[PDB]
Amino acid sequence: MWIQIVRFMSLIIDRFEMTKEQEFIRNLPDRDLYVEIDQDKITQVLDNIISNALKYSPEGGHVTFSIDVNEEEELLYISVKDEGIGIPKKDVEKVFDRFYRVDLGGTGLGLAIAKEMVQAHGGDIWADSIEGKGTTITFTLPYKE
Ligand SMILES: Nc1ncnc2c1ncn2[C@@H]1O[C@H](COP(=O)(O)OP(=O)(O)OP(=O)(O)O)[C@@H](O)[C@H]1O
Ligand SMILES: [Mg+2]
Ligand SMILES: [Mg+2]
Repeated sequence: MWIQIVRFMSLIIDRFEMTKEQEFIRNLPDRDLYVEIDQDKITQVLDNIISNALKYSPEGGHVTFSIDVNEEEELLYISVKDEGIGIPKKDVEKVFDRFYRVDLGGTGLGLAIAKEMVQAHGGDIWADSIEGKGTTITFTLPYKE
């Protein structure tokens, strides 16, 4: 089954934008884009990435969501950017590994789950980060329309 990913994400962000206190910025197209992934799996992917962005963010920092369309590859690129503590250069591609944490204390599965779910549905995921400036997590999903 297919879901309209723009609507879907807006509602996810809305439930985060409306609870407690933190800013949320959007680069989301007025386009009818569909992905074939169960609601609950894509929810876990996004919840896990958003949870990290907020957990590791300071001040009234911005979390920015983007969806960009690669028509040639038939892929959407979905990204979550924060202005948080960032990730050490040597660790940036360890962060998706099961139980891996940058520093007894914590689980370290959020991003492993996100990777497994994205990959199972034909996408890929990566982290771009500068220690002390912030992190972008980006994943792809096949789409139609
Ligand atoms: N947005 C981010 N900014 C800075 N560091 C991050 C960010 N996202 C993840 N990390 C680092 O990557 C590690 C792995 O993240 P992941 O979500 O898998 O585990 P966790 O948040 O530590 O635990 P869990 O999500 O299972 O409760 C984190 O422990 C943290 O060091
Ligand atoms: Mg986490
Ligand atoms: Mg693959």
